[PDB]
Amino acid sequence: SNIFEMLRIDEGLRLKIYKNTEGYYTIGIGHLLTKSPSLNAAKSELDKAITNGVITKDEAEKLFNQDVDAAVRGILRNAKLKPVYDSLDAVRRAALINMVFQMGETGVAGFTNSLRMLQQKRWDEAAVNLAKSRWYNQTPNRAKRVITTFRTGTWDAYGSEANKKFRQMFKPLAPNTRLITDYFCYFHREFPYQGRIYLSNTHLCFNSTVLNWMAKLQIPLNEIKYLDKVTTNSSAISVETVTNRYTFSGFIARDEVFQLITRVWSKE
Repeated sequence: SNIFEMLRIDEGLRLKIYKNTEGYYTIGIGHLLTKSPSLNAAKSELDKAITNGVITKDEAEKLFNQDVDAAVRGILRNAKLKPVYDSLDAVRRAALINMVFQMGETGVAGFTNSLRMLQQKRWDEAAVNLAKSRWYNQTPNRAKRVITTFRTGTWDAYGSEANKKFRQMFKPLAPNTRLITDYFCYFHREFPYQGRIYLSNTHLCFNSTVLNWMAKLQIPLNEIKYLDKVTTNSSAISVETVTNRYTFSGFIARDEVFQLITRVWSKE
């Protein structure tokens, strides 16, 4: 979850010129065209920005990539925002970029106490403070989502309901942990425990669905040394850590699970 995915969710792709949460005409993934009331300005500035008429996904996320970078440049050249932005982890940096993208560097720079609270890691206090704003009142659901990001340090407010359950099932994992996919399999302990293996950008996790036999396993991907397709069992992958060897079988599509795990694992 780059800042890009986070912003397409909050802005929505729109190949034709619409209106934002105000009468200000807008295009693409949140590109403010003008604050004038009537569409003269509108596609004056569109062709000035791009091709005529309205826009294709090529150019929509071409304005978008310009504007993300312009939000980040505004932060780094602003004496209030940079030290906050420097102090923050990658996740809450995306939340700050999100705010600056929506409001401009000047609007965000106005939050002098909240920015200070963020800088000293006082997340809860920053959150109640940010929720007293006109910004919260004008777009409460987007605000609730970025504030939750500031509050938690995670991407959960932008995740699927399956990501939410995954996160509740194995806590707390890493701040930037996102669920990728999950598969039925058996974990081989003193017997084969039916359950589910969860692949995330940071962790390989397993939960037992054998009634009366609960068992969980969390394996950070950066503790995995070897990742082998078991020679004598076509449905089975074995995972070797710093400290242990774990075998899972019963995969519907084993070689597909194995390539994906290998790819996600190479990253981390």
